[PDB]
Order: sequence, then structure tokens, then C-alpha cells
Amino acid sequence: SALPELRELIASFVSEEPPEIRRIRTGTVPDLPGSYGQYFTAWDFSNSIVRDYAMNLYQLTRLATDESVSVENLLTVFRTLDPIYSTFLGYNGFPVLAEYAQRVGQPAESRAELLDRLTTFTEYVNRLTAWSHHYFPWDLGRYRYLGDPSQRIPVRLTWQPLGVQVDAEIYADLNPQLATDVLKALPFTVLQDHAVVSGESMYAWAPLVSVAPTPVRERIPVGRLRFSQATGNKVIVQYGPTSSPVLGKVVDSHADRLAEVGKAVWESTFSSKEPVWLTVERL
Amino acid sequence: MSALPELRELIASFVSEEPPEIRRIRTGTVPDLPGSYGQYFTAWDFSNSIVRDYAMNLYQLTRLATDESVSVENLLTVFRTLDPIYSTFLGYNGFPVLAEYAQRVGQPAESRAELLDRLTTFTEYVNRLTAWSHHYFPWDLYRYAAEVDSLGDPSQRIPVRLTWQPLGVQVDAEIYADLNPQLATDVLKALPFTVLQDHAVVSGESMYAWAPLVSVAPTPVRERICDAPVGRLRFSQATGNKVIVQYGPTTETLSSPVLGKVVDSHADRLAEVGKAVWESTFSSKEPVWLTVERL
Ligand SMILES: N[C@@H](Cc1c[nH]c2ccccc12)C(=O)O
Ligand SMILES: N[C@@H](Cc1c[nH]c2ccccc12)C(=O)O
Repeated sequence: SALPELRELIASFVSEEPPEIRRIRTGTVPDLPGSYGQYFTAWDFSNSIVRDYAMNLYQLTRLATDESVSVENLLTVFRTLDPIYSTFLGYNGFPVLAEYAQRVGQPAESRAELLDRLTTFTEYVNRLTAWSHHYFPWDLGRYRYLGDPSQRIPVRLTWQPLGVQVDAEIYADLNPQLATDVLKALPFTVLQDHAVVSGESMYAWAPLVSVAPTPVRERIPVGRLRFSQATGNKVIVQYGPTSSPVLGKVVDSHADRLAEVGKAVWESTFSSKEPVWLTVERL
Repeated sequence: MSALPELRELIASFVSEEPPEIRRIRTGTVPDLPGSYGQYFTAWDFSNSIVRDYAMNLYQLTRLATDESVSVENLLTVFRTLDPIYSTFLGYNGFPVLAEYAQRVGQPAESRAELLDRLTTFTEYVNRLTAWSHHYFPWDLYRYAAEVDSLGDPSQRIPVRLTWQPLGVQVDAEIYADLNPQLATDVLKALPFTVLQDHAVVSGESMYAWAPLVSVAPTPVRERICDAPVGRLRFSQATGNKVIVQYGPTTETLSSPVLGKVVDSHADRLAEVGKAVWESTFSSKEPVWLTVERL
């Protein structure tokens, strides 16, 4: 890559919580982000902007593949759209993120040069989002209401804390480039957090950044596996009712084993902050 | 001049009237019932945060349309790539209308100005939704450990008045066309306007209001918020084209264009309005209004 240290950080952050995230949830943020003797707002500003910024980073990355857009032209779009987001995160608990954003805007000798710079920093901010999504205290709501049987690839999903294991197939002929990439990042262990809005689903931020085409997408089948590129290269498992691309599905027999993992990854995300880890592997 | 006249009619109505989409988020009457486990606070958390940052996206894309170093088929593809993931979520999270106008802003445009009007109008429609959203959002829910104007020609400074009602507090201020010619005139052109006044939640003691205008004019005089005097007046193009009054010490370090300052005689009156607009944003949700008029 153009800056190797970021990949080093990426590898450490799938296993460990970023010191930055640590400082924000604790209220140790330097420059005391927050107004009137509280830091909750600054924390809400940290989680939101790191997420949407991530979404922008990812779309800018997709944009960097379009050759109907100049490389310096894309440089300008980033130079316009980025500082308003980076500078604030610099002040609100995301300083090193700023320095790298200043770096993606540096002149690229190759279209590949920007594309790689984006992908590293995107994945780095996408990890940061994931951890931010893990620790934000959403528990204040007060607010109470086809294919080929040959191309299915055998995979195993496991939650060490829960001790639950499931088998599943990845359809490598429905979304070909998408499955290729996810497969290449298998085996991986990541954190498993819950979906706070759409419903009884969960997602885990995969260790990849793919702009792969998504010709086959579906309604957001119990135990469905879907990969959301736009929202952070997340692998998504559906243990209940809640259009995203389809990677495959957990076997109907181990479909009943998801429910207790659903409750435990919902409490993982809502109240406990007690990590549920997901390992995906190829059998 | 306008290819979105009905958006303009919405923009006028919402300066005074709470928007309906915002009403459904704060009461919890949204047809998707967004959120999980039977709560809306997270959906609330997501529509507010995303509508704010969706507006920052629209504004930098309005800023991009004024750039002629970027073709418009290239501008439109950028808009066609960044917008959908935000707006469609806004379509699901309480903002159906914003989603459709978003489909319309990205249609092929015969003239740069055609795209530029779309962005400018749309920016302002979202900027008022963000505005009411920042007012009604429940921040009352994590506490910390307690333990420049010399430049330019005063001969050109323009006096204006700021009145906050139903408080009835009045202070006299000056705008400096010398410091920021286009920025100052843009706010002076918007004058007079009476808008909702809210407090700023992160940058110390400071309150801002969504000025009913979208200025893309680059600013030649910025100042660090933390090194900014009591009474200072700031215009944030990027965070909603708002008018921002510094009434206390601010933690932020991010430069903001200088618009002018409240006169030394009446700066005392600022301390009492801040405490008030604080709860106006944090607790009561009592609609303070700021009227600015030329003197
Ligand atoms: N809000 C969804 C996730 C999601 C889907 N699309 C999005 C777009 C933007 C932000 C978040 C999302 C959840 O947490 O259940
Ligand atoms: N600190 C501001 C918010 C803010 C300032 N600069 C920003 C840049 C991007 C996003 C948000 C902001 C407040 O008090 O609310």
C-alpha cells in the first residue's frame, strides 16, 4: 500500500478495541468534546460521523474505479468533501484518522494509487465504525413503542462466547465477484454486533473492501447470509423478520441455533458490551 | 431560476412550522416503526445523524457544482454514487419526500446552473429538516470531570439587530463586509429573517440557527472557534449555512468564517440567552426564535 502502518492498525483492530474508541466511550477524549458538563453528545457525534464518513469513503472508492471520472478530478471531490468530516473527527476522538485523510488527498501517480489509499483508509475507518457501533449505549430507548448445487461452498460460522456453531453454503455463482472476495478473507474472526434499526438481524464487519458488482439482491429466508458493501463490507445473518446482496444461507437444520445467538448479540450490542465473536471459515 | 419551485414553497413554510417528517420521528409515529426490540430511540439516533450528514453531503456537492474543473456528467455520477445509500435510508427512516427529490436532483441536467439550483434548493430543504431535528433530538440522556477584528475598514461595517423572542432580548451587532465581502452580504441579503434558535451541543458555549440561505462563497477570513471573542458572530456554510453566536468559551479548534461581532455595550445580554437556548435544545424544547434585521 502507499502507507503500510494503516494495515498494521487494521490487523490489530479486528482483535483489539482501538484506543481512540476507548477514550470516546470512557470520556477521556482530549479537548473534552461535549457541552455543559457532558460528553454524550460528542459520543453521538463520534459514532454518527465515523459511520457516514465511512459510507462516503466507500462510495468515493467505488467512484475511483469509474474511468469516466479523472483521477485529479476525484482528488478534488475528496478534497472538497473530506475536511468538513475529517477535521471534526480529529477533534472528536479520531485524530490519526485525520492525518490519513490528509494523506489520501495527496496527488496520486496512479489511479491505483488513490484506489489503494481509499481502500486502506476506508477499511481502517470501517473497522473504527464497527467498534464505535459496538460500544455506543443504544440502551436509552423512555422511547418504547436457483444457482448451481456445485457452486455452493461449505462454510462454518462459530460464536466462541456463545459456543454455538452452524454450517452454511456460500453461493459463488449468484454474486461471483462478491463471494470471491469474502472467500479470500476467510478464515477470519471478527466481532459480532446487532442490527439496531432494521430488526432481528446481525452484522460483523468483514476484513475486506470490495466494490464487486451485486447483480443478485433480495428483501432484507431465516438464516440468510447477506453482504452489505455500502454499509461497511458487513456479513449479515438474519435470525428473524426485519435490497442487499446474497452470499448464501445457514443450513436449515442449524437455522434453529441462531435464535439464542440473536438474543445474545442483541444484548452484546445493546447492554453488555460483552463481545460475541464470529468466526467464518471454509469447510 | 427555479426548476424546483415546490421545494421553495416547502422551504418558506418550515422556517416557522415544525416539519411533519420531524414530527413523526419525535412522537414515534413512523409507518416503518424503525428500530428493534420495540424502541425508536435508535431509529431517531439514525435519522437525525444521517439527515445532518446528508446535508453536509448535499452542501459539498453544491460547492462542487460551482467548480468548473469538474465536468457535470462527472459531478452527476459523483452525486449518483454518494447519495442513494443515504437518501434511501432516509426514505426508510422517516423522510419519504427527501428521497424522491433526491432521485430528481440526479437526473441529467442541460446546464451546470440547472444542477446548481437543484443542489442549492435541496440543500436548504434538508438544512431545515436538520434544523428542526437538532432542536427536538433528545440530548438530555455521561458527564466530564470539572477539575483579529483589527483588520479591515470600520467605515464599512454594517450594523444589524438580533432579537430573541418570546424572550424579548435585543442586542445590536455589526457585520464586517470588509472581513468577508460575499459571506457578509449573503447573510445581509437573507435579512430580515426570523428562524428557530438552538444551542450548539459539542463546541462549548455557542448557539446557531439555520439561516434561510445557501452561500457557497469561499471565505477569505477564518478564525479558530476556541480563540474567538464573546459576542463573535460566525457563519458555517458547511454545517447548514448557519448564523452562530459565540456567547462563551468554545472547545472547538475548527476555523469558522467571521461575520462580525455583537457590540461591546450589549455583550452582557448574551450570557442569559445561552443558558436559555441550552435548555431550549437540551430540555424544554421551547421554540426560541432569533430575528436578525439590518439597522
Ligand atoms: N440502520 C440499520 C443498518 C443500515 C442499513 N442501511 C443503512 C444506511 C445507513 C446507515 C445505517 C444503515 C441497522 O442498524 O439495523
Ligand atoms: N461542534 C458542533 C458540531 C460541529 C462542528 N463542526 C462540525 C463538522 C462536522 C460535523 C459536525 C460539526 C456542535 O456544537 O454541534
